[PDB]
Amino acid sequence: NEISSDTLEQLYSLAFNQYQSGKYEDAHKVFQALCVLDHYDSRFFLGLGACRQAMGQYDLAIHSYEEGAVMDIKEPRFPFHAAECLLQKGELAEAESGLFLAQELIANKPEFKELSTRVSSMLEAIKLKKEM
Amino acid sequence: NEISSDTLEQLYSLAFNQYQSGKYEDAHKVFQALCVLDHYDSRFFLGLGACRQAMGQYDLAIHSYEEGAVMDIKEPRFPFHAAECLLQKGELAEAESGLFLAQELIANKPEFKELSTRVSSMLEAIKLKKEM
Repeated sequence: NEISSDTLEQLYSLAFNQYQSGKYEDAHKVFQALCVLDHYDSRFFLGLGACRQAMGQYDLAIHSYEEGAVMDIKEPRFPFHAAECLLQKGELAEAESGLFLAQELIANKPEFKELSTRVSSMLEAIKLKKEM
Repeated sequence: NEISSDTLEQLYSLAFNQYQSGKYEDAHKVFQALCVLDHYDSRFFLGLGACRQAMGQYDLAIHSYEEGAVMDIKEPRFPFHAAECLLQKGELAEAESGLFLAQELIANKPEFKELSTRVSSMLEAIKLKKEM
């Protein structure tokens, strides 16, 4: 853990850029390594989960999002992205609960205004198909 | 690649220690990340391969040993450890060829005297069972 400096930031910035560049397998390797250097840092679990989600590895994505939630139970993005994966698994009920949670974690905070619209929209999709 | 300093050494030293400590899954994560920072460094492929071998992931070990050999065709340890994995797969002929190669790569260099004895011994095992 502490044999390393804030190089974690350099590595994190690298893995971040790789994810943006579509190199998900490489970003994944770096994020996974960061999860070792500091397994209490939810940024790394959020990133790792995103890489797995980007490669359509949904179960693994949900696993990472769950680990990271433990490290930050106030963070809306964990239940949110996990809900996205659950939708891809065709599990709408599980997804809706996650979306309800993210929605409650967001609590009308302006900083998540865009994330909220997406949550309201995904709920409305589930809601429309569910209500017949 | 070059967004990083010789921190590669700090990470390498960490992954090395983890392997010694029996934390192969963690060492694996770090080594794999190093293989990204500098995919021309055979030290990382040798280490990664060792982690996979240590977890009995033999096919993956052989894959890493092959990648690293490309980066260092003079290194005896690549054909050597790959031969060890091939023995665990029960493929003695493939293992013997690798051992012959490592033996030729060593070329009676004193620095590999211990590795050589092990090669001579593994060959003698194969040789005894093969000669009936």
